Amino acid sequence: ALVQVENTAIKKVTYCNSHINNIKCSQLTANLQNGFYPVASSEVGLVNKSVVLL
Amino acid sequence: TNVFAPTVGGYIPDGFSFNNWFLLTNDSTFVSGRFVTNQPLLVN
Amino acid sequence: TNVFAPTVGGYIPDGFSFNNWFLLTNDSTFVSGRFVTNQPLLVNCLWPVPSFGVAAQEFCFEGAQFSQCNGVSLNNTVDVIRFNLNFTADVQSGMGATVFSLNTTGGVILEISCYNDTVRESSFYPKYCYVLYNGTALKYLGTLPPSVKEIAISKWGHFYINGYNFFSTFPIDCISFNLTTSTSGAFWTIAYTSYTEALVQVENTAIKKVTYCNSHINNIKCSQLTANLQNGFYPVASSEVGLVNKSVVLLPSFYSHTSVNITIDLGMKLSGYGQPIASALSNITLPMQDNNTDVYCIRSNQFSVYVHSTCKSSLWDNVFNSDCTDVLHATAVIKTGTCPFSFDKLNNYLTFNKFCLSLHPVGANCKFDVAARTRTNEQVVRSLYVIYEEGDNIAGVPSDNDLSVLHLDSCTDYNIYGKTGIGIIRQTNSTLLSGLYYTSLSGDLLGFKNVTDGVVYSVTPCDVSAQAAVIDGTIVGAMTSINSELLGLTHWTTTPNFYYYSIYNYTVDCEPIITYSNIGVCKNGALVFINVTHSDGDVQPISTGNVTIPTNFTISVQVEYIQVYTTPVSIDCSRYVCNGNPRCNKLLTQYVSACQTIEQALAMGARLENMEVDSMLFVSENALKLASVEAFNSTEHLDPIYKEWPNIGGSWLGGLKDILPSHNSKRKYRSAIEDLLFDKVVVDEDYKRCTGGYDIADLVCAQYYNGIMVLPGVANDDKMTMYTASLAGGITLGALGGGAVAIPFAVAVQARLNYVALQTDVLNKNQQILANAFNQAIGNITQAFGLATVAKALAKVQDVVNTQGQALSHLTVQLQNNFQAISSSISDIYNRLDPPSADAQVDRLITGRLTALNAFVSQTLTRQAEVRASRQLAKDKVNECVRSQSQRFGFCGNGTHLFSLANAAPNGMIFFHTVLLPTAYETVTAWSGICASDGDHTFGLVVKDVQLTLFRNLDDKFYLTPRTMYQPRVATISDFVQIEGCDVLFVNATVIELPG
Ligand SMILES: *[C@@H]1O[C@H](CO)[C@@H](O[C@@H]2O[C@H](CO)[C@@H](O[C@@H]3O[C@H](CO[C@H]4O[C@H](CO)[C@@H](O)[C@H](O)[C@@H]4O)[C@@H](O)[C@H](O[C@H]4O[C@H](CO)[C@@H](O)[C@H](O)[C@@H]4O)[C@@H]3O)[C@H](O)[C@H]2NC(C)=O)[C@H](O)[C@H]1NC(C)=O
Ligand SMILES: *[C@@H]1O[C@H](CO)[C@@H](O[C@@H]2O[C@H](CO)[C@@H](O[C@@H]3O[C@H](CO)[C@@H](O)[C@H](O[C@H]4O[C@H](CO)[C@@H](O)[C@H](O)[C@@H]4O)[C@@H]3O)[C@H](O)[C@H]2NC(C)=O)[C@H](O)[C@H]1NC(C)=O
Ligand SMILES: *[C@@H]1O[C@H](CO)[C@@H](O[C@@H]2O[C@H](CO)[C@@H](O[C@@H]3O[C@H](CO)[C@@H](O)[C@H](O[C@H]4O[C@H](CO)[C@@H](O)[C@H](O)[C@@H]4O)[C@@H]3O)[C@H](O)[C@H]2NC(C)=O)[C@H](O)[C@H]1NC(C)=O
Ligand SMILES: *[C@@H]1O[C@H](CO)[C@@H](O[C@@H]2O[C@H](CO)[C@@H](O[C@@H]3O[C@H](CO)[C@@H](O)[C@H](O)[C@@H]3O)[C@H](O)[C@H]2NC(C)=O)[C@H](O)[C@H]1NC(C)=O
Ligand SMILES: *[C@@H]1O[C@H](CO)[C@@H](O[C@@H]2O[C@H](CO)[C@@H](O[C@@H]3O[C@H](CO)[C@@H](O)[C@H](O)[C@@H]3O)[C@H](O)[C@H]2NC(C)=O)[C@H](O)[C@H]1NC(C)=O
Ligand SMILES: *[C@@H]1O[C@H](CO)[C@@H](O[C@@H]2O[C@H](CO)[C@@H](O)[C@H](O)[C@H]2NC(C)=O)[C@H](O)[C@H]1NC(C)=O
Ligand SMILES: *[C@@H]1O[C@H](CO)[C@@H](O[C@@H]2O[C@H](CO)[C@@H](O)[C@H](O)[C@H]2NC(C)=O)[C@H](O)[C@H]1NC(C)=O
Ligand SMILES: *[C@@H]1O[C@H](CO)[C@@H](O[C@@H]2O[C@H](CO)[C@@H](O)[C@H](O)[C@H]2NC(C)=O)[C@H](O)[C@H]1NC(C)=O
Ligand SMILES: *[C@@H]1O[C@H](CO)[C@@H](O[C@@H]2O[C@H](CO)[C@@H](O)[C@H](O)[C@H]2NC(C)=O)[C@H](O)[C@H]1NC(C)=O
Ligand SMILES: *[C@@H]1O[C@H](CO)[C@@H](O[C@@H]2O[C@H](CO)[C@@H](O)[C@H](O)[C@H]2NC(C)=O)[C@H](O)[C@H]1NC(C)=O
Ligand SMILES: *[C@@H]1O[C@H](CO)[C@@H](O[C@@H]2O[C@H](CO)[C@@H](O)[C@H](O)[C@H]2NC(C)=O)[C@H](O)[C@H]1NC(C)=O
Ligand SMILES: *[C@@H]1O[C@H](CO)[C@@H](O[C@@H]2O[C@H](CO)[C@@H](O)[C@H](O)[C@H]2NC(C)=O)[C@H](O)[C@H]1NC(C)=O
Ligand SMILES: *[C@@H]1O[C@H](CO)[C@@H](O[C@@H]2O[C@H](CO)[C@@H](O)[C@H](O)[C@H]2NC(C)=O)[C@H](O)[C@H]1NC(C)=O
Ligand SMILES: *[C@@H]1O[C@H](CO)[C@@H](O[C@@H]2O[C@H](CO)[C@@H](O)[C@H](O)[C@H]2NC(C)=O)[C@H](O)[C@H]1NC(C)=O
Ligand SMILES: CCCCCC/C=C\CCCCCCCC(=O)O
Ligand SMILES: CCCCCC/C=C\CCCCCCCC(=O)O
Ligand SMILES: CCCCCC/C=C\CCCCCCCC(=O)O
Ligand SMILES: *[C@@H]1O[C@H](CO)[C@@H](O)[C@H](O)[C@H]1NC(C)=O
Ligand SMILES: *[C@@H]1O[C@H](CO)[C@@H](O)[C@H](O)[C@H]1NC(C)=O
Ligand SMILES: *[C@@H]1O[C@H](CO)[C@@H](O)[C@H](O)[C@H]1NC(C)=O
Ligand SMILES: *[C@@H]1O[C@H](CO)[C@@H](O)[C@H](O)[C@H]1NC(C)=O
Ligand SMILES: *[C@@H]1O[C@H](CO)[C@@H](O)[C@H](O)[C@H]1NC(C)=O
Ligand SMILES: *[C@@H]1O[C@H](CO)[C@@H](O)[C@H](O)[C@H]1NC(C)=O
Repeated sequence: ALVQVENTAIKKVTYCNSHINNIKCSQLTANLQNGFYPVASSEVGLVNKSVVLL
Repeated sequence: TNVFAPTVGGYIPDGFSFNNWFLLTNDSTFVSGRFVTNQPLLVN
Repeated sequence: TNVFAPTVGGYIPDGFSFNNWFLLTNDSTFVSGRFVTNQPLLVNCLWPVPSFGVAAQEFCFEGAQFSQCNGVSLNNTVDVIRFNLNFTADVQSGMGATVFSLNTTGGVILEISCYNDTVRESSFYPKYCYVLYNGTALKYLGTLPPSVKEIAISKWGHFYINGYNFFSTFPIDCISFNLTTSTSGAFWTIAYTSYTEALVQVENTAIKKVTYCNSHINNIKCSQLTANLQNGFYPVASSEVGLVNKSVVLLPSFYSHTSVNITIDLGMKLSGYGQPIASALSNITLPMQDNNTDVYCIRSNQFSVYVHSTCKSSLWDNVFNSDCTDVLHATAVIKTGTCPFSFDKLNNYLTFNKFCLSLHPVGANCKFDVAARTRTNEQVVRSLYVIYEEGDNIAGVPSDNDLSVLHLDSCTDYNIYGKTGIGIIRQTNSTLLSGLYYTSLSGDLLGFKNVTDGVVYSVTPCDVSAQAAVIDGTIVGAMTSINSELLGLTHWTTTPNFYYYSIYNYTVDCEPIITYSNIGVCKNGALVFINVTHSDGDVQPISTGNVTIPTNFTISVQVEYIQVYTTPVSIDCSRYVCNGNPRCNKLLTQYVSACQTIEQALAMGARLENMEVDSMLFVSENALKLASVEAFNSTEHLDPIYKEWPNIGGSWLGGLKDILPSHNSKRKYRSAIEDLLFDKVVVDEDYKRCTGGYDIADLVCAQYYNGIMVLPGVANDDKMTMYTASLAGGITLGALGGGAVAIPFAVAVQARLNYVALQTDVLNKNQQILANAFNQAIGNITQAFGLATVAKALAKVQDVVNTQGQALSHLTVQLQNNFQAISSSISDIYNRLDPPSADAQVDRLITGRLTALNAFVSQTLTRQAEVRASRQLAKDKVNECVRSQSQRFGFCGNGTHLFSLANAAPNGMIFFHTVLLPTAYETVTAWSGICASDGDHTFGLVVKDVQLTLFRNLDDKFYLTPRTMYQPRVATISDFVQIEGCDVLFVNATVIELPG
């Protein structure tokens, strides 16, 4: 999560649980200015294995 | 108030005050700023 | 003279010549330059020895016993003894062949004896010099060269002859000598000296000036690598911290202490050459734990470590049954080895979660080195392995006893929760609800919390950075953040941003010498406020009511410097990366692409700037014929219709003689200001001399040897000089298509004045005032070059030259980087390793040098782009201020531009802009128009030229004047435009009283 701290005290906790929240956590801010942001198309997991040898 | 109701997935509502909640550390304590951290904040 | 009298503290006077004094080195000798070095130049006592005199003494270094000292004699220990005499073959010794008798540690006596015949090794008796131990030749030193001028002997056994350490003996306790000479002029000196830090200037391997860093101003001089400091601000430290208490803060714990004693039994033998050899059969005993004495783990909360050593002797049979004698006596020590901590620092409040000492290598994180230290050497005999885990449960303490001691409101060395430093610890009122301690972004401790009551303490540095103001080589003030005295200053004043200490009497109207922003420092140290510049204001295009027009004009000259070109460099990438080594070239054949990219970038940059510069410069033959002081001082080229004028220069020549080229110049077409700027701010570009080998190569030849070629630039300077001369001479060229017909400079100035404003006073003209103002301004500028604009121009040229030099200096010095290799020399690597092992070493050097070249190329390209923009600005300035008069307001300097001249400067040019400065205003009643009435027909008249102001004279006649200069003229009907309506601000008039 992205946590804001003032005088060693938590003020705001943004969880990186959605795509927009992922962008917010990547930009280190919970208020995003209008614009274009680089992201990943998707996430890869649980794939098969291929082995090719001589 | 110190009592909050966890949303779906166990996330603290944005209206909380964190009066008795701190950041866990093994070193020095951040005084001010914004940090992306892995903290025990998923309230089951 | 060779005799000097030491000042207070033992410092050599500034008037010395250092005829027989050299810099001591273990390597190569600096040929020229300034260096901050720790050298034995603190003269405690100087014994002068006259001609035919005898100097006989036995000196112990821990015994400042002295015989004769011309001057005060110090009471400190002596480190080096120097004999400054011509040690030729005509110097007699009272001990016979022996010149020096050395008593070393342990009572061993060594002699330095010269003989007239060669002595074989381990035997007994042009001069051949030897080191004798017991009457036998131990070391051959060589024949005495004819040019020995100083012999320096250090207490650690090193001998320096003419500055170079040629041999080292054992550490010496006492030195007996007995010398006499007759050809040593009048006096030769024996100096007892101690090491000190100083800035030394060296020219041709000879000392010229020694500045000791013994005062605050001398500290600044040593920091700036110069003994002449320019006026300005320099960063310094507020004070120095020493002899402070210690504070330790740790988490609460039980107090149980364990003493760990390591017993080391060393075995020693005598080798065949008499050297004490420590046996590997030495034994290590740890405290007993679980029936074992080979592994010991700390099981308490606090511990201390101690070592006990015993010594035994053997007879080459490993049977230790005797007691170590004086030669074979050794003491056991423990050295760091590969561990991240030292054994002697374990009792320095180091914290662990687990700490075990073992005699077996398995499972160990690191190992210590157990060594035996003799009177001469130190030999490793065993290994003690350490298994440790980082944490805070177990702490090493100096001794058995609360460990929490805190000193407040004073400088102290603190160890708080594992963080160590020097600082002042204070108690604050703040309440931070989280954490134990706090650090800054750089990792420095800022505050910590007491775990008993929750009080937060802050930590600040003991000393802070300050700014010292230096004017005329003395400290007159200091800006600081602490209200404490510093740098010898006592009086102080308070500023909203800092404290200012000064030599001025603080419980001011003065001209500030050094200024920044709104802060100024005067010569007497007073602090003054610098406000923004004030001016009367800009003339407004108003033609209604009472308006002011500038009338009385003087001449102001403003100087501006603009850079036009850089100093281009060609680099041979292969020669820079590989110093001609064929194997390195074969390796670099795999990186050839990087070298190609570097060369292509540099060559393209140079070609583009040459193309840019080529299209900018031009000359005219007829203009160059008139461009000289001699031509302006004669009437040979004047048109016969100017017979009244004595010459071209006229009254302006007094100012033009410093700008135009003259025959009294070092180079062709060179003027006085150009010579001053090329000599007061700034060599040989012949490459044929570098390969001659007739002397030691200089910096430029060495850089060439490294593959760094500075391209020719004298031609560009000559082209710029001829360009500026032709521009200056074209002002007075009457016609273009024929010969060199000239007009007086006054006529050209009058044409420029008419361009500024149409001159209506043909008879009463005063150009003498303008010429005198111009002459005085040029004289002041010339004096200043050998006036803020002149200072700014000088600073700009100096900065350009310094940056250009440093860019190449950094690249050249990058060749001594090892880049994590055994050596920075490729030939050295290939002379010590097999090619398979040497290629890996050479690869690192190749990569590092390629990275350095890439950085240099990037910086060069950025500089070139900046200079390209500057060159565009300079071209605009030449076109719109020198070759014409620009209509742009304020472009050619502050004021009404009249004309500009140009001269060549290092890497660019300087412009003299001549402007009109008003000294008075005329007030007139201006009208925006005339409402003319002719009975029933009423119509308005407006001024056709919007840049003219219409007013009325005393005789009720309408006049027009420009607003740049007050040049009134009678208005005519052709100067007006007729319109239907009238404005309220118009002046009423009849048809009879209209102009024209
Ligand atoms: C661009 O170029 C213009 C000139 O073309 C500069 O303008 C001049 O700037 C100077 C400096 O500010 C001005 O000079 C000052 O004028 C003040 C007014 O003078 C009164 O007294 C004189 C007496 O002879 C009268 O003639 C005048 O009418 C006024 O009644 C002076 O008070 C100033 O005195 C300075 O020296 C004294 C003695 O040390 C100090 O006590 C003062 O504090 C002060 O430092 C000063 O002489 C000048 O008037 C301006 N001229 C014009 C035409 O505007 C611009 O400043 C320059 N711009 C830049 C950015 O450089
Ligand atoms: C201060 O330092 C201590 C160590 O000195 C550190 O404690 C560490 O905590 C992490 C968790 O935050 C532990 O990591 C785990 O490792 C075990 C292996 O023994 C794994 O099984 C765990 O993984 C699973 O569990 C997670 C929780 O359910 C899942 O999210 C995860 O996907 C896996 O399913 C886990 O990664 C680690 O072992 C200790 N280290 C120790 C005990 O030495 C502590 O976090 C530090 N405190 C800080 C940084 O605030
Ligand atoms: C050439 O290299 C040699 C070494 O091969 C080098 O000799 C070194 O000289 C320095 C002094 O210049 C010696 O350093 C000393 O170390 C001893 C420990 O044995 C210290 O006790 C000394 O410190 C005290 O003494 C100083 C003088 O009174 C004080 O100023 C100081 O504050 C201390 O009180 C001292 O630091 C060093 O041991 C030798 N090295 C040896 C003998 O191996 C020599 O300097 C080099 N020559 C150059 C660089 O011109
Ligand atoms: C490049 O062009 C410049 C400018 O046109 C040339 O300058 C000219 O140089 C010559 C040779 O020095 C000068 O002629 C000689 O001058 C001396 C003066 O003492 C005199 O003794 C000779 O009778 C002769 O006139 C010439 O005046 C000069 N021209 C100008 C306009 O200043 C320059 O030579 C050219 N360079 C080359 C390599 O061609
Ligand atoms: C730098 O510029 C200043 C500008 O003032 C020059 O000072 C001026 O110099 C001239 C020529 O020497 C002085 O003229 C003389 O004035 C006296 C007094 O009226 C008179 O008796 C002489 O017959 C002569 O006319 C002028 O007064 C003087 N001005 C001031 C204010 O001092 C100075 O010379 C320039 N410096 C250089 C190196 O050119
Ligand atoms: C230093 O050497 C000189 C000679 O250069 C020594 O003076 C000699 O002393 C011996 C012994 O008394 C005499 O027999 C000689 O006649 C002396 N020679 C001269 C020329 O005077 C002197 O003693 C030595 N000084 C010492 C060792 O301190
Ligand atoms: C060389 O120095 C040694 C060590 O200082 C001198 O030997 C000392 O001589 C004095 C004479 O009174 C004795 O008291 C010391 O006990 C001796 N020290 C040792 C370790 O034996 C020796 O005399 C010197 N040699 C000379 C000056 O020629
Ligand atoms: C060593 O000899 C040199 C000459 O070889 C002496 O230096 C010369 O001193 C005389 C007398 O003052 C000067 O006239 C010469 O110009 C000097 N020559 C130079 C500086 O090269 C030097 O004084 C002698 N040194 C000692 C200690 O006697
Ligand atoms: C270190 O300890 C070993 C083992 O006790 C010692 O070696 C023994 O020395 C004694 C006395 O000379 C001999 O009788 C034994 O035969 C030796 N044993 C072995 C295995 O060689 C050794 O002397 C000690 N080293 C010291 C004290 O420096
Ligand atoms: C942390 O605070 C405690 C509590 O104030 C300090 O302990 C006090 O020490 C003073 C001076 O010796 C005693 O007079 C008090 O009685 C103590 N109070 C207690 C024990 O409750 C302690 O010194 C502080 N720690 C540091 C490192 O300053
Ligand atoms: C412009 O200034 C002039 C003076 O330079 C002013 O004329 C004077 O005005 C005063 C005030 O009314 C009279 O007492 C004087 O007799 C006038 N002098 C002359 C010679 O006429 C004039 O009023 C100003 N003009 C404006 C438009 O403000
Ligand atoms: C311009 O030429 C004149 C005339 O030759 C120079 O004035 C002469 O200067 C010399 C010294 O160089 C004096 O001895 C003469 O008496 C001067 N003659 C006069 C004043 O008639 C003048 O210096 C030259 N100006 C320059 C070169 O700027
Ligand atoms: C411009 O300068 C001229 C020349 O100095 C000034 O005219 C002189 O001013 C002085 C000082 O008041 C008088 O004594 C003279 O009688 C004036 N001479 C003439 C011919 O008028 C003039 O005042 C200045 N201009 C302004 C607007 O102040
Ligand atoms: C020029 O003359 C005209 C015409 O008389 C003036 O305009 C008059 O202004 C007064 C006030 O000053 C008004 O009461 C009248 O009604 C205006 N008359 C008209 C016909 O509009 C004007 O003021 C005069 N201008 C100057 C500068 O004196
Ligand atoms: C798959 C790649 C597609 C590329 C499409 C490019 C479209 C948008 C990129 C905009 C980036 C320009 C910088 C401005 C970013 C901003 O406004 O915050
Ligand atoms: C405790 C900090 C106080 C800061 C006060 C700043 C005053 C002077 C700094 C001047 C530095 C500007 C650069 C120019 C230096 C120079 O002229 O040599
Ligand atoms: C399980 C019962 C409580 C645990 C007791 C631990 C003992 C000492 C506490 C040490 C930590 C002190 C932290 C300071 C807290 C603060 O003042 O903000
Ligand atoms: C892996 O391959 C199998 C068939 O061999 C397929 O059924 C399965 O979906 C694959 N898994 C993936 C793509 O994650
Ligand atoms: C050295 O001098 C001695 C004494 O005069 C002499 O006997 C000897 O032959 C000399 N040696 C040489 C090589 O000249
Ligand atoms: C030194 O030489 C002398 C003279 O031969 C001899 O008696 C003495 O034993 C020697 N000393 C040493 C330590 O060899
Ligand atoms: C250390 O503290 C003692 C008192 O415990 C004090 O007398 C002494 O001056 C201090 N030393 C310093 C500040 O250097
Ligand atoms: C360890 O050595 C110390 C001295 O350093 C001594 O006082 C102590 O008694 C020793 N402990 C033992 C031998 O257990
Ligand atoms: C500074 O001036 C005061 C009076 O303002 C005077 O008493 C004092 O002695 C002076 N201090 C010096 C000159 O150091």
